[PDB]
Amino acid sequence: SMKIDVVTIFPEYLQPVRQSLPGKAIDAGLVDVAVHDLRRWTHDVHKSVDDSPYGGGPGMVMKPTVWGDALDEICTSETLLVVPTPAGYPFTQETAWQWSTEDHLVIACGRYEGIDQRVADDAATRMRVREVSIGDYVLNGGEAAALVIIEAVLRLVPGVSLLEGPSYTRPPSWRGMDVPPVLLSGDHAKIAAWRAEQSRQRTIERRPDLLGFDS
Amino acid sequence: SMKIDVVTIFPEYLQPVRQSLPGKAIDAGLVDVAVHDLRRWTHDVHKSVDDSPYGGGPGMVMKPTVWGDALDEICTSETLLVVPTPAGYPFTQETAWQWSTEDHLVIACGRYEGIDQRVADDAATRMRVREVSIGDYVLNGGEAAALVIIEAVLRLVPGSLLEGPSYTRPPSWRGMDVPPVLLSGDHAKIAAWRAEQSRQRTIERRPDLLG
Ligand SMILES: NC(=O)c1ccno1
Ligand SMILES: NC(=O)c1ccno1
Repeated sequence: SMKIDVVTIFPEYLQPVRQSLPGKAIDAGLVDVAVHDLRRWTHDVHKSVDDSPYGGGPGMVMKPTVWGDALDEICTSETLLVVPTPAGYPFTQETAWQWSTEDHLVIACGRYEGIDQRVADDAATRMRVREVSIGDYVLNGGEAAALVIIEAVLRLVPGVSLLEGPSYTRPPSWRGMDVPPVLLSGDHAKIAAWRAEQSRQRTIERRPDLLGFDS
Repeated sequence: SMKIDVVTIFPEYLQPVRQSLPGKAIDAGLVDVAVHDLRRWTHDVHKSVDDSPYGGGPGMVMKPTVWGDALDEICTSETLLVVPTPAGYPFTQETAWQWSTEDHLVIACGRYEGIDQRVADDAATRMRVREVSIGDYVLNGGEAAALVIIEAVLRLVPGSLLEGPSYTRPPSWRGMDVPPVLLSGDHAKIAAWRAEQSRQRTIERRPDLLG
């Protein structure tokens, strides 16, 4: 079993849904996903979680005090604390495999301007902390990135390179477009060869970096 | 006045939520987002959406006849058809900016093994088609990637180096002080300090961005 806690000011957005990969995982008892409203650890009447940045700049920064209290209650020294951010280390397939063996993930969802950096630094003194980016784009907060991380990790939990080329299924002809004959041929070796070629051809066109080329 | 149609076999999972950025934009009438259940266009009582891959192998491939019908109904000549897939061109900030000014986005969510390639190939003869990956990892399907694309695009709708650490009150917290420069009132010095913090963080976390 794995435990995933998600902490956010948008709990409804993160609520697990039965008809999904994580929903199935939960229903199969392979993971328990709990979502927590950050505002649960506020004290003021207006339940404030952010404040203007020191030193100036646009937007707001999430308060360290509120987060400090939330992670105190939720994390232990065994927790892997995940903090999605466009400024993070890259989250990759290797990361997903690694996190798929973790007992307890806690995902701190905050606006992209940041949680006050002292939260992560403080946490780092008692648990492992991973600030990570799921890609080279900006989201308003870590919520959608949390959903992506959960999806990528859970499909790897026991009991649940190059680009893959095109795939086909029935019928063999459709709207005047035919399935590549080799795929119909039953010749496993020629098919493996064809798919390896297609894969390399797609990779060089769409992701030349993966093959050690420019752009 | 952007229209986004999403097609998926998991419509609940993708149902917009009021308490979220997309929900706020929807509530503010800056975008219309429609979620369509792909099974509306299935032909059999079993409501079949995929089938075994030609040439063999594990997994399933989504049926072209079903997707062909769905896209025929939903897409127009002005549509930009988005297909999230780990085999796609990279989706980046530049992409999100481009797509932010589109009139009609249709996002086709499929399992990662793929939609029969003829669907995209056929659609591309009467509309613009973009197969894109949101990152170097595999998801079971394009659903979560659709959410990310929608978040990245919508926050840009009128309506480098990494960013360094940020701080707010209180000035001292659990033994840690906000960098005094930030309180100095020397705004040119602050900008230079932030640049150096950005450089150091980029070196440490994303060396690839420096070349
Ligand atoms: N690129 C990202 O992972 C991200 C997280 C929050 N906002 O953007
Ligand atoms: N990396 C991706 O965008 C993706 C889409 C579906 N599965 O993975």
